[PDB]
Amino acid sequence: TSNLLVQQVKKLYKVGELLGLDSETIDVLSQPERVMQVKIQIRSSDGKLRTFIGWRSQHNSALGPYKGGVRYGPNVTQDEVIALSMIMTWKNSLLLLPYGGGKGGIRVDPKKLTLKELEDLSRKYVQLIHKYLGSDVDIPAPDINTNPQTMAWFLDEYIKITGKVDFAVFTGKPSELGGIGVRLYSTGLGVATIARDAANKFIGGIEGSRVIIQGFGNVGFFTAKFLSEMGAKIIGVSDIGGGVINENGIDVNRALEVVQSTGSVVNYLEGKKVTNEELLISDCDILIPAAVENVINKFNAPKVRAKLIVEGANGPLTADADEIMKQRGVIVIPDILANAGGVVGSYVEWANNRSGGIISDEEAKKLIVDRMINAFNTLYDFHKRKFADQDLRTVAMALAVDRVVGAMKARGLL
Amino acid sequence: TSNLLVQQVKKLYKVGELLGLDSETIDVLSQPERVMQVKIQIRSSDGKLRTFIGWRSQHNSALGPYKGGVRYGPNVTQDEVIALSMIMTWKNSLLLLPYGGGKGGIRVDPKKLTLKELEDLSRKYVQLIHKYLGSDVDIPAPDINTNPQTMAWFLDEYIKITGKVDFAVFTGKPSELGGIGVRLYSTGLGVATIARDAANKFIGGIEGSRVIIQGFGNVGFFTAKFLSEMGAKIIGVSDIGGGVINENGIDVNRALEVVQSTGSVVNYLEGKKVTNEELLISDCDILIPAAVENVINKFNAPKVRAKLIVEGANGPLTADADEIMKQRGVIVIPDILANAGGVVGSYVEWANNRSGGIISDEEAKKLIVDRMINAFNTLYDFHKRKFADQDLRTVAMALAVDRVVGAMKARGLL
Amino acid sequence: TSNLLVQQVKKLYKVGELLGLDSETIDVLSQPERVMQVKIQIRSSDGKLRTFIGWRSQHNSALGPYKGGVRYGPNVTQDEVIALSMIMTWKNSLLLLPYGGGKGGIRVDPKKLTLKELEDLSRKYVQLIHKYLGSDVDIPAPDINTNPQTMAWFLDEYIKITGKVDFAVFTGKPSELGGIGVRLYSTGLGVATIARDAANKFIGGIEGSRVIIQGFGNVGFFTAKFLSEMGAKIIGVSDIGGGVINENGIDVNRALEVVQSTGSVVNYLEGKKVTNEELLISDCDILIPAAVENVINKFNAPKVRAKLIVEGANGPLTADADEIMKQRGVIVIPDILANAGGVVGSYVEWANNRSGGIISDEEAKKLIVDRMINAFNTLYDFHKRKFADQDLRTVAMALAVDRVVGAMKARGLL
Amino acid sequence: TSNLLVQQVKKLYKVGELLGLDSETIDVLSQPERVMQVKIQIRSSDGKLRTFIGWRSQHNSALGPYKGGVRYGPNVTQDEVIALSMIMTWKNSLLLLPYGGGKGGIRVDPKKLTLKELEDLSRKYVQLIHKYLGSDVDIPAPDINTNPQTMAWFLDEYIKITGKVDFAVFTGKPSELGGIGVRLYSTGLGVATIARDAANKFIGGIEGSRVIIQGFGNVGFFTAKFLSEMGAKIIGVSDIGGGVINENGIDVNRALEVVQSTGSVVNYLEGKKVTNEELLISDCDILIPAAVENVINKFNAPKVRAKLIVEGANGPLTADADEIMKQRGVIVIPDILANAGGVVGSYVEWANNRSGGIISDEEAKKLIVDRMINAFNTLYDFHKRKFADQDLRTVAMALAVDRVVGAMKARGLL
Ligand SMILES: NC(=O)c1ccc[n+]([C@@H]2O[C@H](COP(=O)([O-])OP(=O)(O)OC[C@H]3O[C@@H](n4cnc5c(N)ncnc54)[C@H](O)[C@@H]3O)[C@@H](O)[C@H]2O)c1
Ligand SMILES: NC(=O)c1ccc[n+]([C@@H]2O[C@H](COP(=O)([O-])OP(=O)(O)OC[C@H]3O[C@@H](n4cnc5c(N)ncnc54)[C@H](O)[C@@H]3O)[C@@H](O)[C@H]2O)c1
Ligand SMILES: NC(=O)c1ccc[n+]([C@@H]2O[C@H](COP(=O)([O-])OP(=O)(O)OC[C@H]3O[C@@H](n4cnc5c(N)ncnc54)[C@H](O)[C@@H]3O)[C@@H](O)[C@H]2O)c1
Ligand SMILES: NC(=O)c1ccc[n+]([C@@H]2O[C@H](COP(=O)([O-])OP(=O)(O)OC[C@H]3O[C@@H](n4cnc5c(N)ncnc54)[C@H](O)[C@@H]3O)[C@@H](O)[C@H]2O)c1
Ligand SMILES: O=C(O)CCC(=O)C(=O)O
Ligand SMILES: O=C(O)CCC(=O)C(=O)O
Ligand SMILES: O=C(O)CCC(=O)C(=O)O
Ligand SMILES: O=C(O)CCC(=O)C(=O)O
Repeated sequence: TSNLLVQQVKKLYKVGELLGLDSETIDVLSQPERVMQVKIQIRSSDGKLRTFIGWRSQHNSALGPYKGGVRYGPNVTQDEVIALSMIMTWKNSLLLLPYGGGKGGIRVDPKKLTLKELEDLSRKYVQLIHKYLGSDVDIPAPDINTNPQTMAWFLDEYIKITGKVDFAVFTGKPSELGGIGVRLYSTGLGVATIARDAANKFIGGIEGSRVIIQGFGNVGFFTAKFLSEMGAKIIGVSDIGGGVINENGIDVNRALEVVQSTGSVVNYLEGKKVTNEELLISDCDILIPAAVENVINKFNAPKVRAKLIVEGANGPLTADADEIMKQRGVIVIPDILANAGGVVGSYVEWANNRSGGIISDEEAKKLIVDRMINAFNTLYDFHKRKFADQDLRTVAMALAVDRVVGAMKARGLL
Repeated sequence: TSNLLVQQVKKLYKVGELLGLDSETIDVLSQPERVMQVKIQIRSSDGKLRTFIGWRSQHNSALGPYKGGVRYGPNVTQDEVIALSMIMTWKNSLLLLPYGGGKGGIRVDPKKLTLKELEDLSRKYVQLIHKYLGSDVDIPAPDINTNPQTMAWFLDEYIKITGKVDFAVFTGKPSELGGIGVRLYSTGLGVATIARDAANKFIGGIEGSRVIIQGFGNVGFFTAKFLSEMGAKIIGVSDIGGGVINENGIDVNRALEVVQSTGSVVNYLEGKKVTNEELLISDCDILIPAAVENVINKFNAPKVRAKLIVEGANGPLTADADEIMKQRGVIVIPDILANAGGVVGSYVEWANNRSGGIISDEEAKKLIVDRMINAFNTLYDFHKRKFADQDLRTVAMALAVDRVVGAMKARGLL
Repeated sequence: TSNLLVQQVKKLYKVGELLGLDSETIDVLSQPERVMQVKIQIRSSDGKLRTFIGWRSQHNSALGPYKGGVRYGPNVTQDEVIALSMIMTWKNSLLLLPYGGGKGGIRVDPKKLTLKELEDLSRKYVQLIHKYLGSDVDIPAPDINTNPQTMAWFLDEYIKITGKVDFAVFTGKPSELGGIGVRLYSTGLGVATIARDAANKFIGGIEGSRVIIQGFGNVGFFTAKFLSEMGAKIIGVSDIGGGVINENGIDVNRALEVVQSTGSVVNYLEGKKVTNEELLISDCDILIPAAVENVINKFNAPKVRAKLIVEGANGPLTADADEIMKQRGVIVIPDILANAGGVVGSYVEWANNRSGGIISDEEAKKLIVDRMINAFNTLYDFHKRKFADQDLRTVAMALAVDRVVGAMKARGLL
Repeated sequence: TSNLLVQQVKKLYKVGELLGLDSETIDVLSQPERVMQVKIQIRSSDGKLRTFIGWRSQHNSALGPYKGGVRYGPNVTQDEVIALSMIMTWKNSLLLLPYGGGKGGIRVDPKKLTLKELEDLSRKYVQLIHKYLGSDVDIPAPDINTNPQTMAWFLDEYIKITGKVDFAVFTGKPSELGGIGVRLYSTGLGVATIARDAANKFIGGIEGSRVIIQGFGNVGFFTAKFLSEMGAKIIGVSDIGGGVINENGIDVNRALEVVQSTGSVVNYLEGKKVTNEELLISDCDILIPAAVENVINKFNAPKVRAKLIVEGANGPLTADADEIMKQRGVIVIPDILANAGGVVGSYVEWANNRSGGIISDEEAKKLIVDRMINAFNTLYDFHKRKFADQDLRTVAMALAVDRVVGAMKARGLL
């Protein structure tokens, strides 16, 4: 139902071969433990009854309860949600979080629903799967087209159903409902932090580096903002409405005001308007896919001009694109490290909730950044000492998949 | 992963149109409420690890908890299980049972596993979905390649997990584990009873009728036994191994002894060995598909030679076949009526379990036969007055769908 | 700590060998699945704190939830409670009830506690084991020195803890708290029914038959009353205070008056006062142990003068006694049949609770009496064809054990 | 069935009398609240069915949920398991942990089972008691012949049954499954820390002190390793295969190599081979029982040559031995203090799980070591002022019991 699953299975096959895993073990890791599909009907403002389908994929729980966000979008499919859940397994393993991989999606265009409709949609999604949710079973969060407001609805419905004011069942919550202020921008803070560290290690430094970012929402906006503060030059931004290239630099806050008033960054007046396709293959130092998956494939990988790719989106490169970047000498900082700001921020939110709320937002910001940087340093050091002939995704996946396999063996599952 | 779902959805649109239901209502009905996919891995003693995928489709619960069996089979798919779960919703509604429709399947060749491997499989299937099973949630049962032994494993695992000796969570159980003796043969008793009644109504009676049955398992054997006892001549039986025709009559018990000692009824000595395709188009009075779906289609339907077809299997004739039978004046008694002796018997088992186990076996036999004759008579009489331009299948589905819709309306769901 | 467990295990290995069971299979059956020991402390009316030990033995659950009574007594031990739970398994199997074998007891002299102290004891007993009780887990009942009042306390504590008004968690309840009138006297009705039927089969009938009953409580009294009404002559009754013999017959209702006003039937004026030992070896036609276990043994079995022993008590004869009675031509009707009116009455009470209370007292009486006579008649006819070289106890045990083994095999447990 | 329970109850009445407790109060403390016995049957690799008995003793829960390990061994009995659970109560009280005393064991020779057989055993053990386990009910852990691998199986079974990924239900877990690195060696670190501190207080310090350790497993090895690093001379080690003495010192890492390659430290080439009996009475400065209970008794206590005994094992000295060591001027550091590094490490693991995993390995090490030294220093200073006429064990028990009694009084239980 989606090519992302084909890509994510192929990336797993490649690391499994490198680890010397048996074919059958790879098969177990390639398939999710449990997937739920659910029907949601809502009565719209116009009086019309509409039916939507959603999923929750629970890929792997060797290392703890399932963890991952929920996306709303008109092209969401079962296999997309499954694939996204597999990326969560690896990310959570890499960052040594006590979490397996989970993900959800509803096949809907949220831009065409009222707030009341979206609320009703959100509540019913939780209602239909809740026997397989819990703060120690499967903890959702935001993703494309969901946000702290979605999480407040999710939480309120869970409280309604279970009677338990369990803050820890959802992350990305508003800070007045048990969330943490840092989680709002923790993905982009992590992508910026990692991009800067990566640029210092690999391309001569971040200062004056020309950066193109695809997508301008929760990840893309904050990534732009923080990279701008760090002295990079943001020369390209885009969203679903298209992109803008300006070699003089984009005013990031102004661009957000353009989205707020017009609905797309493409309406930014000073710059060359471009297709998303053109934006990805335009000249830059660093390219940061921050929107959707499979945006760089066997067709455009040969035309990417960036020296350094940092993955803010989940699964923006196909398995072919991986091989092409390796052959071309383009350094790719993988999603499972680069974007882990999100889930590491959720971890702190979740642990704070379990602890009864005693972590400050300033401690939380430090905890997130430190884990991210420490993870990068571990990855770099394993790369240099054990897998110097492999790309960084391969090394990160080797660490991630090795840990999952060990835990499943200990538990008698393999 | 199957056309059986395409067929069921298409039938529902036609029936909804006939009932004057709007597109939006039909959309709700055509989508399952919840479907779970689960991964099962097993290590043989040979040492090899194998992975199997299974499903539980919970189609509709307007009228009660989900109810339906679980098939094992190497060609089982997600769409096949969803489709069979829709057939269960309608047959359950048609027979005025307090149940909605569900079904499960695992994609495995059970003939290639050891008994211990099958047990491990069956236990793990139940474990992986159990939070959405229960005696007032979803009550499984047998189907193809599963049986009382399978239900003993299901039950024992469920006891392990829940701590509760809730006999009612599964039907088709062994008598010594909360089952009822009549359930073993209730489907085939129902098929024979219905075939006799229809034969009396339409082709001059059951005595001396030449009957051909495809499949010789739980449905097919007992159908054959009861029709033998009722005066009919069984001239053809079959199974996955092929069939056997003898115009002088098959000895039904000897034939089972052939299955038992050789693995297939095709080894019966006294008759012509034939393929299944050939059995289905051989001369007879009554033809009873009792194996698998979609065995009679636009290609062999013109060649079938029977006066009366009684559907023991779920979904044995395609819509093209129904059309051709109508034109040819071949009577078809639909599965949702004819084979409902299984799920009615399961109702009696489940009710007996809930009431603490009091209902005697004889009264059980009576309750099943009465309900099924009454349903046929009701449907027969109804058809004279409304939907006279439609086949029996269409009328039966119309009543089944109408009842479901009425319950959803009452519950504020539509 | 009780010779009763040695008798039970020893009797079990003999039956296993006759059934041709592996030694390893018998090892499984000879050990309970779960046994709980609990501590109960009570602040007495004097002001003294006292500690009591109690147990719950859950022996086998192959055929259903554990079922059996709780006894209070100063000589109660862990192994007595285990042994009595094994007897429950075999009797529940024999009578084809959907129940396994359980038993409880507390090591206490209840005659030296106040009512409020006995309440506190009873409540604490249920509290400390409740996570392994339930109407589909383990359903307790009365036994020695417990009664419907005890059951009412047990129930009220279970409702307090769980918040569910689940009447089916205890049987022997008062009829205003979900009990049934017939359960008060169903044990004695069963014993009397069975004694008359055996008397008709083997000694020319009940009318004028001289009966001696040991024990005059729930089992003893009702046995006496019903045998009197059936036309037997009750020539001897006893309780823990001693016995009374009157060859002209005892007035049973008057004897109960004597017990209520003096505390022992030994104070019955018109008769010869005897020790319990003397009672058991006194001349009579029918002897009915209806007090405690192991009362007839290698020392007094040679001196018993009855034609027919009917076991009201659990385990009144030792294995040596069985051998002597066989050699002497004394017919013994084993406890697992003769006394099953209690647990069969419990079954009706439990099913009635589960059903919502449908079944009337008169239907209930009939169901119990019929199951008993049917069971005796089945056992009798069976015994002519199979195990004709063994006594009635042995053939009953053979059937009982065989059914359990079959259910365990079905469940993969053996 | 173990002399250990007699020692414990006897030691308890002495402490009670010193505390001025009523005999009736001591009766309550001397009896466990709940004890479960379970049956476990396993189909072995040969094809033979074997049955094993196991127990869970939940002794006291006044101060919190029950806490303590599970031991596998062919001499394990119900009363040994009860006695060890009492030791847990007193040590958890002494260390001011929010836990009561529990213990488990299974009567089995684990050295004669395959890994798969041990897995099956472990899983079934947890399954049969799970309704009285939970992270706030009863938290098990390792002991003799159990280890983090055992804990992983226990956990995976608990997740299977409950569907909750509750890491805090077991401690001693692998660090990838919610364990902590320091827990592997926290018992030995505690013993070594305490031995050094006592050596400094009482014998002029640890450097060059001659140490003899009985047992070379989780406690024994790490004790040896850490004392070596602290500058002690390890002159004697043993295991169930016998012992080795070398007055020049044993190479501790080499000895573990010998164990791994030969199965016993007795195969250590450079040293005099001795019986365990001989080891215990060999000349040394510090003697550390770190294997089993009751190894020093009235027969060998007169012949022990150490200045200082530090109890790594539970219950290694009998009451007679305590009296002799007191008369001889041999200082004994009791198990409830010396060995509490295990359960204090378990506490940190459990709190860390509840907190969401905040606490680092280095903070964890510090917390354990500090609580131990603080506890020893508190006990030392206390002992100068109160109970100065009693040994260290007696004063520790006095505090431990007094805290429990106070908590029970507060709860109305006493
Ligand atoms: N939110 C999180 O914490 C988080 C964490 C890790 C990774 N991610 C990944 O980051 C990516 C973006 O998530 P988000 O939270 O920023 O979502 P968002 O809904 O806040 O923003 C999505 C942005 O992408 C744009 N976009 C959508 N479809 C596009 C298309 N086809 N081409 C170009 N741009 C398009 C939108 O217009 C918008 O700017 C996704 O892959 C998501 O899985 C998100
Ligand atoms: N078991 C019930 O109570 C019940 C109730 C209603 C409907 N049904 C339906 O009846 C049919 C038979 O089920 P069953 O319970 O008797 O199954 P079963 O496993 O007991 O028997 C199946 C029989 O069909 C044969 N068969 C299998 N694949 C075949 C193929 N490709 N071609 C020909 N024969 C084949 C087998 O060899 C065997 O003889 C199925 O459609 C099932 O869903 C069963
Ligand atoms: N109550 C039931 O439903 C039921 C059912 C089946 C079997 N049983 C068995 O029947 C027997 C009696 O049970 P009950 O319910 O009548 O008990 P009960 O407490 O109602 O009466 C016990 C009677 O036995 C007497 N007794 C006690 N100890 C004695 C001794 N050592 N010697 C002589 N007499 C003694 C008492 O004085 C009293 O008369 C027990 O073995 C019990 O397990 C009871
Ligand atoms: N593991 C813990 O966290 C912990 C904590 C506190 C106390 N303890 C106690 O420490 C002792 C040892 O536990 P462990 O975890 O090290 O066990 P283990 O299974 O890791 O090692 C046991 C060691 O003792 C040896 N041994 C066994 N029986 C023996 C015998 N009869 N004579 C001599 N040596 C024998 C074995 O060969 C092995 O070297 C036990 O008393 C245990 O209850 C353990
Ligand atoms: O914060 C989370 O747990 C979910 C974020 C996410 O889904 C992601 O990392 O892509
Ligand atoms: O008896 C049942 O519940 C299952 C019956 C069924 O699945 C069927 O009718 O095909
Ligand atoms: O009625 C019951 O369940 C208990 C009866 C009993 O314990 C017994 O038969 O001895
Ligand atoms: O760490 C635990 O909980 C168990 C330790 C233990 O059993 C012991 O102290 O002997």
